[PDB]
Amino acid sequence: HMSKKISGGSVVEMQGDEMTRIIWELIKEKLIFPYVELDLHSYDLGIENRDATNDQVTKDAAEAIKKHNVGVKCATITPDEKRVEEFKLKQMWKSPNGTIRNILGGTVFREAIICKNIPRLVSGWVKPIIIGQHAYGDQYRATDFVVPGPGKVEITYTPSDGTQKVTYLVHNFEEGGGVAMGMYNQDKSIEDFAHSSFQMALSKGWPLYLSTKNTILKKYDGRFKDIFQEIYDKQYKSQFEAQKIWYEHRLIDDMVAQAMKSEGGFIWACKNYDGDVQSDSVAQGYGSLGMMTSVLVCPDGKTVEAEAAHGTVTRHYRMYQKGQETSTNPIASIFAWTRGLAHRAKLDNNKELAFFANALEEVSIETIEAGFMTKDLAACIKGLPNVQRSDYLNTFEFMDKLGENLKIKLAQAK
Amino acid sequence: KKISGGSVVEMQGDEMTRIIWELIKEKLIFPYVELDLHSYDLGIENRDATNDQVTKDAAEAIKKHNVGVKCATITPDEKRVEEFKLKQMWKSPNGTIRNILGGTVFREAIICKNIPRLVSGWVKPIIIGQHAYGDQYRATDFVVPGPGKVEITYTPSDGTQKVTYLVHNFEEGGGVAMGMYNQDKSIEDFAHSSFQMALSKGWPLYLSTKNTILKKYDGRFKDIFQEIYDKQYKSQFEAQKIWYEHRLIDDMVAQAMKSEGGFIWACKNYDGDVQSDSVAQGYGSLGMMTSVLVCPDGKTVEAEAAHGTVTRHYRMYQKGQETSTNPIASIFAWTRGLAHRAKLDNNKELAFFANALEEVSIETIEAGFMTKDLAACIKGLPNVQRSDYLNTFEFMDKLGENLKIKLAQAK
Ligand SMILES: NC(=O)C1=CN([C@@H]2O[C@H](COP(=O)(O)OP(=O)(O)OC[C@H]3O[C@@H](n4cnc5c(N)ncnc54)[C@H](OP(=O)(O)O)[C@@H]3O)[C@@H](O)[C@H]2O)C=C[C@H]1[C@H](CC(=O)O)C(=O)C(=O)O
Ligand SMILES: O=C(O)CCC(=O)C(=O)O
Ligand SMILES: [Ca+2]
Ligand SMILES: [Ca+2]
Repeated sequence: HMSKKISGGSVVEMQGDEMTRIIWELIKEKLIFPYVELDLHSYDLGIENRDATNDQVTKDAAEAIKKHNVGVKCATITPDEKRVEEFKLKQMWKSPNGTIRNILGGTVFREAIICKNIPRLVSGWVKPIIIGQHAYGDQYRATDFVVPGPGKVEITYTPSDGTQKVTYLVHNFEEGGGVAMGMYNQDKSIEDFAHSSFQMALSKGWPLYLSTKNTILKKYDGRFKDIFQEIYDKQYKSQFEAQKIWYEHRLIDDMVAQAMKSEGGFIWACKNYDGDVQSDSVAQGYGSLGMMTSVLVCPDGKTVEAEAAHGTVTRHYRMYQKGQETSTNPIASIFAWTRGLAHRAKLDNNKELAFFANALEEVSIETIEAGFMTKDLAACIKGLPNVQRSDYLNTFEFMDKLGENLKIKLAQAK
Repeated sequence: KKISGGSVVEMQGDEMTRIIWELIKEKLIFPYVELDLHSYDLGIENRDATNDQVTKDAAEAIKKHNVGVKCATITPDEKRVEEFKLKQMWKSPNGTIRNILGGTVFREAIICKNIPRLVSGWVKPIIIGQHAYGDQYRATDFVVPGPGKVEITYTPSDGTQKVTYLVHNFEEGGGVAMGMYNQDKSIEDFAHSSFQMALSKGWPLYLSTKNTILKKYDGRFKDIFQEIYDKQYKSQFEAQKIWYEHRLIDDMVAQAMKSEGGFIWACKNYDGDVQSDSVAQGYGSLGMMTSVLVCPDGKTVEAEAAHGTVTRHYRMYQKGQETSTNPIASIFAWTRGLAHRAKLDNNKELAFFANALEEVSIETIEAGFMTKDLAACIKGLPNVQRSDYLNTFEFMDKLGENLKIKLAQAK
C-alpha cells in the first residue's frame, strides 16, 4: 500500500524487428518496468531506423555498450536481396550483430534453458552444454573470389619491418576456374578467447573442451591448440585440478560425436564457424530455439551484451500481422534481460536488482514446469502432429501467466 | 566352385583394424569369392618407407580397376612420429586418395533394430554426400610471425592482368593465415552426384552452405547446383514428387536434428566430415557407418572403413589379451565394394553374396550376438557383463557360421 521500485541503474537497450520486437515490448511492459526503474539508453536497431540513419544507430549503440558495460539486444533483421526490396533500403546493410561484435570483441556463450518436463531430442542430455564461440575472424573476415579461368592463386606474407616476403602456392588451376579465399586470425584475439573459456569453465565448475581440425590445418588450428595449452599450463591447470575439472583438446569431428552421446555438463570452446553452426545444432537438440540464451563476454572482463539466440521469428510475425493467433516463446528474450540485469547488479552490488533477475528466471522455468507453456514446448512433449490447442498458451496468455506468477513470487519474498 | 569376384584394389591398414581385416578376408570373403586382388600396403611403416608413394599408387590402381576397399589407417600426430620415428607427420591417406580420385563420399548409418538411436525422431536414415575435394583438406596454412601484409593473388594463365586482394594488415601482433580453393568442374560433379543419389533413393535433396558470409566461394556452390538442377534434373525430381533446396548450414543442422530423416544432405568437404560423425553417433554408434566414395566417371568407387584403428585394442591383442572389436564397418567396406564390382560385371552371384553378408551382419546383432561396444549401447557400459557380448574372434566366428547357413539356405 505504498511501494517503491528497484533502481536498476544504466543499461543499453537495442530495439529490434518483427515478432521479437512485439515480445520485447510485452516483456518490458509486464515483467520489467512494473518492478524496476532503469536509466535506459535506447537505440532503435529496427530495420528502418538503421536504414534511416545509414546504420549509424548500430555503431552508436555499440559505443554506448562500451560506456555503460551492459547491453540487452532484441533480434534484428539482417538485410538480404529480398529485404532490400521489402523495405526499399538504401543499401544491403551489414548484420548489426557482426558490427556490434566487431566493435566490442570477445566470446559468445550460448546455453539452453532446461525445464524438467520438456523432453530433449537427444536422449542423454541431462545437464546443459555451454558453447563459447570465438566471435572474431576466420570465415567472417575472409576474402573470397571467383577464379574465372586457368591460372595461379597464391597467398603471400610481406613482413612490415622490410625483410623479404614469403609466397605460398594455393593452386594451379589447369582445367577451368573455381573459387579461392584467404582468411586469418590474430594471436591476441585467440588469447582472450582462451582466457574467457578457462574462466567460464571455472565459474561453472565444469570441464572444458576446445575443438579444432589441427590434423589438417597444422599451423592455423595448431595455433589455437598451442595458445590454449600454454595458457592452461601456466595459468589455470592447478585451479582446474583443485575443482576436479580438466581441459582437453579435441578434433572437431570427434567432439561432435562425443557431445552427442554425452550427458552434457561441459564448456565447449568453438572457433568462430563451428560455434555458429554447432550452437544451432545444440539448441535444437535441447528442444527449442526459443529456449536458447546468448551473452557476448568482452575481453575487458566487465562488459557484456545479452540477447536471445534466435532470429526475429518472421513466420510467427506474418501470422500476427494478419490477426492470426500466435504462440511465440519469450523465454530466450526474457533471459536476455535477466542476464543483462544480473550483470548490472553484479557491477553495482545491487542486491535487489540481482534478486529480481533470478526471481524472474525461476518464475519462467516454474511456470513451464507446472504445465503452462507455448506451443513449441508442447510439441517437445507430445510431438508436433499430436499437439492439441488445449495443450499450450498463445503468446499473450503465456506472458499473462508469467506476469501473474512473477507478482506472486516477488510479493512473497517481501 | 567359388563366386567369380573380378578385380578389386585393396588398401591394407593399421593396428586392430588391420587384424580384423585379415580375419574378414579369410573367414567371410575368400571361402566364397575368388578375387583378383591388387593389394597396396598403406600401413604407416610402408607409407614412411615409400615417402607415401604407395598411397598414390593405390589411388592410380583404383582408376584402373574401378573398385577399391580401404582398411582404416593411422593419421600420424607427434606421438606417432616418435613411436615410428617417421620422416614427417604424414597426412591422412584418405585425403590424398580423395584428392587424386575426386568425387563424393556418401555416408550412412548401419541400422540395427535393437541398437537405440540417441535422436528420438530419426526413424528413417539420413544420407550425407560429402564433397570429397578441396577446401580445408587441400589448403595452405602458415603462422604470421608479426606485423605485415597478407595478400592473395590470382595470376591468369593466359597472361592478362593479375589481381591482388588484401587478406589482412596485421598491425598489432601476429597470428595465422590460410588460403584454400575449389574447382568449378569438381563442384559440378558434386552436384551431379547429389542429384543422382536423390533420384535413385526417391528422397529430397538439401545442399548446405554459408553463402551469407562467403558470398563468392559458397555462392558458387549454390549457383552451380541451381543451374544444373533447373536445366537437367528438376523435371525428373517433380515426376518422383521430390525436390531440391539450398539451405544455410546453421538452419540445416537444426532442421536435421528435429527431422524424421529420409533425405539426401549434400555437404561441403568440411561440413560433411563433421556432420557425418554427428549423424552416425545420433543413429546409435559412431562406428556403424558406411563410407563410399563415388567418382565423377560414374564407374569408379572406393569403399572405406571410416573409423580409427582402435589402438587400445591392438595393444591388448599384442599382449595376448582378449578384445571385443566391432568389425562391421570393415565388413561393409567389403560388401559395398563387391556390390559395385558385381554391378559393373552383371555378376548376379557376387551381388547376391554382398547383400547376404550385410544381412547376416544385421541379423546376427539383432539376434543378440554383438561386441562389447554394442552391448553397451543397449545396457549402458557400467552394466555390461562378460556374458552380454562376444570377443573379437567369437563374433567373427558367429558371423561365419550364420553366413554359411544363409548361403546354403538360399540354394
Ligand atoms: N540476433 C539477431 O538479431 C538475428 C536475427 N535473425 C533474423 O531473423 C529473421 C528470420 O530468420 P529465421 O531463419 O526465420 O530464424 P528465426 O530463429 O527468427 O526463426 C526460425 C524458426 O525457428 C523457430 N523459432 C525461433 N524462435 C522461436 C520462438 N521464440 N518461439 C518459437 N519458435 C521459434 C520458428 O520455427 P516454426 O514455428 O516456424 O517451426 C521460426 O520460424 C531473419 O531476418 C534473420 O536475419 C537471425 C538470427 C540472428 C543473427 C543474424 C545476423 O547477425 O546475421 C544470426 O544469428 C546469424 O548470423 O544468422
Ligand atoms: O581423417 C583421417 O585421418 C582418417 C580417419 C577419419 O577421420 C575418416 O575417415 O573420417
Ligand atoms: Ca548460427
Ligand atoms: Ca573425420
